[PDB]
Amino acid sequence: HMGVRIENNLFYVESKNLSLIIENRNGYLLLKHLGKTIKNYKGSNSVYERDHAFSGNPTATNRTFSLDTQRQIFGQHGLGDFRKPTIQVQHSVTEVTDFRFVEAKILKGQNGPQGLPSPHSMDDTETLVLMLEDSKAQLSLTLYYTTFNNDATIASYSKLDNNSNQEVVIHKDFSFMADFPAADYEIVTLQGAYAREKTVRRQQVEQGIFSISSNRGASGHAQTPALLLCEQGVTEDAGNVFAIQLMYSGNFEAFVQKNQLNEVRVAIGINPENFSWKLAPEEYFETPVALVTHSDQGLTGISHESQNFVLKHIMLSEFSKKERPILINNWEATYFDFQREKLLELADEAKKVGIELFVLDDGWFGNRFDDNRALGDWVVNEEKLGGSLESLISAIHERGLQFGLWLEPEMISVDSDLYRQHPDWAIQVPGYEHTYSRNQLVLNLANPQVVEYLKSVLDQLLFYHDIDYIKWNMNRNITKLGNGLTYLETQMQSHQYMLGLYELVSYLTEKHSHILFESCSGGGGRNDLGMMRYFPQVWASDNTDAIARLPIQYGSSYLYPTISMGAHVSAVPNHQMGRMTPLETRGLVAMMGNLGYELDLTNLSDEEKATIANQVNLYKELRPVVQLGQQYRLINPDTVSNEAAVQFNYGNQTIVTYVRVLSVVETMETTLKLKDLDEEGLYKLQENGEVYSGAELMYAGLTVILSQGDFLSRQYIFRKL
Amino acid sequence: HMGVRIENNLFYVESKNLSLIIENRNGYLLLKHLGKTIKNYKGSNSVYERDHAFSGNPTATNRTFSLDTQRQIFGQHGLGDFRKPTIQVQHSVTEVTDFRFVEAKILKGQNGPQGLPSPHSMDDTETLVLMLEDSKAQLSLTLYYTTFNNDATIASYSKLDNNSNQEVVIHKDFSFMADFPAADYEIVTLQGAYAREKTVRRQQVEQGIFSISSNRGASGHAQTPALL
Amino acid sequence: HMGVRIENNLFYVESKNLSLIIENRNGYLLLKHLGKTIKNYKGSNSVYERDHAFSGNPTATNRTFSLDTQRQIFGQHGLGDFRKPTIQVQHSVTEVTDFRFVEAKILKGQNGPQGLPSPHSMDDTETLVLMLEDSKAQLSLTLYYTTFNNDATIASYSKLDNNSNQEVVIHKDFSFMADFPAADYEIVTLQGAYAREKTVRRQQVEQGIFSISSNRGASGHAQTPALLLCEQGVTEDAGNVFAIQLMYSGNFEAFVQKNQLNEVRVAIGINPENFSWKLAPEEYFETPVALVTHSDQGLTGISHESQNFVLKHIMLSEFSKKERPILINNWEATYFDFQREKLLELADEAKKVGIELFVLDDGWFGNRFDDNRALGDWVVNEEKLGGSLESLISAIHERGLQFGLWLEPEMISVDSDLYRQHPDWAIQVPGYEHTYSRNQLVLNLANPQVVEYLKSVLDQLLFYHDIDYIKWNMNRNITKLGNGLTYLETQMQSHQYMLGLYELVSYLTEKHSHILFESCSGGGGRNDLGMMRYFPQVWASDNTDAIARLPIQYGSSYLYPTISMGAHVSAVPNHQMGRMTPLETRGLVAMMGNLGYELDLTNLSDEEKATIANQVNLYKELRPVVQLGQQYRLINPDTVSNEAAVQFNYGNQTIVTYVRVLSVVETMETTLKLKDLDEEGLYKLQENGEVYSGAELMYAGLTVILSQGDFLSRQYIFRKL
Ligand SMILES: OC[C@H]1O[C@H](O[C@@H]2[C@@H](O)[C@@H](O)O[C@H](CO)[C@@H]2O)[C@H](O)[C@@H](O)[C@H]1O
Ligand SMILES: OC[C@H]1O[C@H](O[C@@H]2[C@@H](O)[C@@H](O)O[C@H](CO)[C@@H]2O)[C@H](O)[C@@H](O)[C@H]1O
Ligand SMILES: OC[C@H]1O[C@H](O[C@@H]2[C@@H](O)[C@@H](O)O[C@H](CO)[C@@H]2O)[C@H](O)[C@@H](O)[C@H]1O
Ligand SMILES: OC[C@H]1O[C@H](O[C@@H]2[C@@H](O)[C@H](O)O[C@H](CO)[C@@H]2O)[C@H](O)[C@@H](O)[C@H]1O
Ligand SMILES: OC[C@H]1O[C@H](O[C@@H]2[C@@H](O)[C@H](O)O[C@H](CO)[C@@H]2O)[C@H](O)[C@@H](O)[C@H]1O
Repeated sequence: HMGVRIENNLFYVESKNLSLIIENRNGYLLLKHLGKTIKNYKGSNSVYERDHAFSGNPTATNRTFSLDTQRQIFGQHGLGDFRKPTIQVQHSVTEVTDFRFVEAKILKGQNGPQGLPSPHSMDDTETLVLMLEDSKAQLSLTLYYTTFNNDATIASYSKLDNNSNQEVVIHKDFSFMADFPAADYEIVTLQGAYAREKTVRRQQVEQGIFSISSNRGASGHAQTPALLLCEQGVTEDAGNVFAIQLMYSGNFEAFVQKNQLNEVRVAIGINPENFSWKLAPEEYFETPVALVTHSDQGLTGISHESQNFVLKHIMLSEFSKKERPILINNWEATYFDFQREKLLELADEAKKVGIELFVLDDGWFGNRFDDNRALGDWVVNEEKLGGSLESLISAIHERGLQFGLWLEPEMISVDSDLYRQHPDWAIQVPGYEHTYSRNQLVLNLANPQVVEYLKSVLDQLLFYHDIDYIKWNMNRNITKLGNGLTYLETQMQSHQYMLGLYELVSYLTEKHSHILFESCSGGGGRNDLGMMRYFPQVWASDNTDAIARLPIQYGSSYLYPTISMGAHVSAVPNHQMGRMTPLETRGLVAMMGNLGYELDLTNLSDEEKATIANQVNLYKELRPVVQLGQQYRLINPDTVSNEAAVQFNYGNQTIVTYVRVLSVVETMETTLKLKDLDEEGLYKLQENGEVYSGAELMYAGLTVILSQGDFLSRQYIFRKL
Repeated sequence: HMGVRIENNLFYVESKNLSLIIENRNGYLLLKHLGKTIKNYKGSNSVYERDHAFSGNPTATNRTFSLDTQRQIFGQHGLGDFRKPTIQVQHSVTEVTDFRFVEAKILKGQNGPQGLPSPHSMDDTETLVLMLEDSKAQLSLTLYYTTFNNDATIASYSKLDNNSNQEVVIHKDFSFMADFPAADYEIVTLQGAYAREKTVRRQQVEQGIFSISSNRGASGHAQTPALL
Repeated sequence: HMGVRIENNLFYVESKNLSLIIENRNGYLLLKHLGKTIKNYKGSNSVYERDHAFSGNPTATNRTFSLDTQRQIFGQHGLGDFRKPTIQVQHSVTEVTDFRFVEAKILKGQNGPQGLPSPHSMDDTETLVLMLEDSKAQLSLTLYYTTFNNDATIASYSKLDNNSNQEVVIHKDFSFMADFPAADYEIVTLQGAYAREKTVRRQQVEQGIFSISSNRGASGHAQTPALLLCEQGVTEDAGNVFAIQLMYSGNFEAFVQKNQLNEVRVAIGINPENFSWKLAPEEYFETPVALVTHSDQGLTGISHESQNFVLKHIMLSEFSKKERPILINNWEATYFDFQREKLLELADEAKKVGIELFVLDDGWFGNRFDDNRALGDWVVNEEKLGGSLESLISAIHERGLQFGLWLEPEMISVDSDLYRQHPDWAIQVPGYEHTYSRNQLVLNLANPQVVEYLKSVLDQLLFYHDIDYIKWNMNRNITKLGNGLTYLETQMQSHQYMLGLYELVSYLTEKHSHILFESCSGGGGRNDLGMMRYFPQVWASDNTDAIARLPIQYGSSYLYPTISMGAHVSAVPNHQMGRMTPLETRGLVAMMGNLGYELDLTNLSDEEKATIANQVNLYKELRPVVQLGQQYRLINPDTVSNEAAVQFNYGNQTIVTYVRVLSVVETMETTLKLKDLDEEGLYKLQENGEVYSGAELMYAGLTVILSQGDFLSRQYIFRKL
């Protein structure tokens, strides 16, 4: 049985194959167990209470009880625990609180923080409600833990109520924390950089504090809101992993602290940097949702658990199991230099090769002839489009293609009518020059007038035009915070910006629910689970190099389903890397993702056109396997590997893609073994017609043969008989 | 020769076998070299200035100058550098400052922060005084770097003056910072515990942030104020 | 289905969950697969045949077939393969052979090399017989591979027949070889030293050749005839392991070679060093049996597979499931300084504490008052024993104890009547002084007169005396080889020594099958599967320190069952380490093995006596769990670990022993999780009466609490309800 149970002083939060067991000890909440299901928990792994030097106590006479040494589910500073705190509220002359458990409730079905992205499809869930109070400060903190009956994930968030007669200020308020017992641990995170997104990083947990964080106002290219605490020696196939993740797209921190006793604290939430939150009497603050996910089946186990939870409970139901259109995007194809003739000719070529959707990228609005002006001016450039957008769309529709359109609503150019009319709408500090980034500024979405304006302009665009798809961009990070009437309002504006964004995108995605919205932030600059609540695919990276895409796709699909992961076949030499790669390899690499095209089809040879038509035909066949199937990493593209290989299973279809980076000589061929087949199953390999048992493919494997050369690839396609 | 030298837009802080060479670039202070003595420094290891995506700029038209990518000796938040800041002062409705170099002085002999433990036997020392101002906020930040003639050590501290007509609040103010060029590095620290003090720890520098800290009101058994 | 199958040009050798699939390619035998079961093998992992530079060919015109690049099951030198060979026979002017497959047969039921220890209980086995011939040299090589229906092990050996009209000389003849595909591999071996036996070593496979070997004439303290080739990243719980082992107790080699293409060869057999073997026309040579064992369940998987195979098919049926007596041995207790009074008084004390068997150690024979004389003179010293051995034995029997006796049959002292009568019986070289070791010499057991003499003297000792147990010692290694009438006979004498030993011990153990024979060689100097065919327990180490015993027991039980592993509680300060350890810890450590006692019980306090009586009572209870149960390593004692923990399961009994080496301070308690329990099972912990689900014990685990101090231990005893 799954759900929530209250049994004497234990609370059991029971998801599928994952339990959190909390003990109420005289108002203090102790983490007894987080991990595989245990019923009738007795306490075999309880903390041994002893006098630990310099670890102090809530009472004078009992030296062996200390919040410095108890395992907890939230952290305070000032009561004897010196580990990093996760709740810290200023009230009167102090930022000491002492929240004590008073009452527990259980909810059933949907719930979550208002104004923030949270799980859906929650009918078969229960939520533990732990009501804590600080009687002196007259504050309440309420913790929520939600079970899921179909996934090894628990969701968490909290609400802080000010029940006092004075203003209070939240300084720290994370979404999840767990104290894990001293043991050897490794951590996996996804970091990297622009054009190197979601680089998989693994390291040993060491004494001290390790953290990843964004202070950019977006989660960022260089860190993902995820931290995987792993059993020493974890592999793809074996060992315990706990993934903590955050459904938030602004400033966040994830940290792991190893203290003086070798104990380990992990937490994730809103970054303390650039954050404070004023609460007037009777006001409350709810944190974004955190997730804790578990597998005992290594890193592939955690990928599957995380992907499944995302597909079922985050990504929009309307799209989570819907094959996504193969698109053409004109950006790398033309940049800003296009007009109607060029567009329809590209559309003609796209239709001939069987592409499904035509996306008009940057440059269609205002006087956007380059990237130095016009953001904020969402007026159609009818001169450039050679008539109305309506007439363009009709043209695209009549050629048999869906129509998509680029927006960047959060941004404003100094050189724009919007800025001329409302210069105060930009994020800025009185008496300081702007800081520029791609020669543009960020709109203050903490300003309700800004949100109202964007809802209006965009609702107008979407209702008056037959648009099938939106690409929602965001091309710089936030500087010069000073739009508040007070310092505290400025400290709130980064989170209020996010609330404004979510109000905006939840409104539009809900009001226009037939439209496929793809998120973007110079590629993967905001590829997190907050955005994926509303945008069921993401432009994974501006780097469209087939080879540079290998580690990027590795990371981008590590916790997120492949279906989310936009990938385009682009021109050579590649625009980012300056590299020639075979068209075959560009195709096979993009086909490990959500396939599209981004090159000038009108300038290709007849042969290159035929190749792309063949690629499109192939992917129409593989699309369900890739987008709806189960992903298995076989060879990981990292810093030292010269190879990449990824398998997908879906019913009677099994495919495997193999890529080799550098040509090798006098080196024995790799043996590549498949996973998760029926030993007794019979698998017919398309290329040679041979039938192999699943046992053979899994335990003997394929001798991988290639010619001489860099960046070569091949694909194996099997049908189970 | 050891001591402090000011030469066009370079400042040389020269201790025995250790130099800090700082460049004034239009009010921004750049760390050019920290390490073994170099005279007549030309800039072989200067940062190559290019357009780095999402690294923003103090002017609209120059995309290749960014405090996100320049090596510095103190860190601010809000001007395009997103690395962890080491000075952050709230004033009026903001905690954005933009301290710009205005003037350099050189002291000889003893000096240090009042009320805090500082080096003694300083007769053969010189101190570089880098006076920075935020004209809008009406704040001064003054950086001090002191040479020693008999040791490969440089000492540092700073003073922040409120020259405005309103209260201001310091939120962050570290004593030393250096941006080192991308390379492979390890770190050594002394941590441990009560009855296990100053345990020597060594690890690889990894992407992200590693820290040791005390919030105990004392430096503590489990971490020493040192990082190698 | 298991057994052997011949299907066109494939041969399938099918044990439980392990298959060897060999292809006959025009007389050459190719290793197609060794690993998990595959039926209907097609060849997905076949070698890709290409022209590899400097890899030559059996025909002029086909450059892509080369024995330098094909994966094989035996290795020759001179036909284009430059990997280390495993068969090399001199004939006429050459040591080039070219053995070609001619015919295959299948046997059922028992078979093995004559004169060498081989598996028993073989009714449900089949043996593939691969008959190879070199027509020019007129030699036959016949390879045997045997399946087992109840274990993931295949056994192998070969026979070489000289069918020519001239003498031939074998230079190399290993017992097993496999070419494994290029991949990342680690190897585990057991090495160490005297008083540090079976130290577990793990390392990466590197280009070049790694080997362990003995040239000592015994397998030796410092290397065990075992090599585990492991999947990169193997753990206790997960990953593929292939263990190759040799049932031989003389000179051996195991090697792993990584060649120029990254391919990996492994082999084990008689060491080429100190070996040559002359065959006259019509003579044949059979190699010792090698074993290849597989698990995909990590290192605990391989331990279980290896232990099970040993228990079922090597260790004597009469003893493999028989609880072994708790003994007292007087060696550390008295050394050579004893007589009848002392012996019976020790026997009295042993009986009071419930000990079962009394073993009389060195010094009872000839004029053996120290270790400088009398080896070879197996005459009872009736003066020292205060009457006949018969009268001593009766005395011991009447006190309720079984009687055991020390022998060292393979050795002779210069100062002995045996040496005075037959100086030529010693291993020696004409015209060279002896090399001495513990001031004794080795008997030439290659001399049939020596074997006849020992059979006679010992048969006499055993038939005329009511002995329940023998401790068979061997206290030096072999030097000064030169007893041959020719150089070639000398080159044969080390292997003939072993044949002589096995003839001797198979005879006596068979003719006196009620007697428990424990093997010994200054502790673990010859603790291998050759000896374990006849001697169902072994003195694991002269090091009886509780703490030094930790890594020793780790290694000694790594591939061999716990029941084999002699372990004695001894006096403090310990005689080897100069160390004080708690009597409790000495007890608990020895109780992880086959328990006995080796200290002067007559000199203990009343309290120390009561403690030992308590230990004996406890072990009488734990003995089936330890000796007959399943072993699970929980914390391994290695160079860096400060801890050791080992679990045993047997029906409704689960025990766990924990030892900490150095005292620690301000360090959080270890969390120790149990393995292989029923999640839903209820487990009652004896010490506190608490009942824990198996899920709790396995997934939460025990907080391990100890006082301050070095070398402390504790045991947890559970009963499943
Ligand atoms: O749910 C826990 C809190 O409930 C009460 O306040 C809530 C408030 O948080 C918000 O949900 O608005 C509703 C509307 O009725 C309630 O006022 C308590 O005041 C808090 O102390 C806390 O228990
Ligand atoms: O030294 C740099 C600063 O100097 C001036 O102020 C100092 C003040 O810091 C303190 O040292 O007290 C002395 C006493 O005269 C001076 O007032 C400037 O006001 C600062 O702006 C700054 O330049
Ligand atoms: O079993 C393979 C060999 O069989 C023949 O010789 C055997 C010999 O090895 C030994 O087993 O003694 C028996 C007794 O009859 C046989 O002679 C062949 O001579 C060998 O060539 C080889 O086939
Ligand atoms: O402007 C259209 C373009 O926007 C985003 O990419 C850009 C990139 O082309 C430019 O070189 O740099 C900025 C940041 O400096 C952005 O990363 C989209 O990601 C891209 O797909 C395209 O739509
Ligand atoms: O002599 C009896 C003794 O023989 C073996 O051990 C000895 C050891 O006591 C002595 O110190 O060294 C030699 C080698 O130099 C042997 O290792 C047995 O192993 C021991 O149990 C005892 O029976």
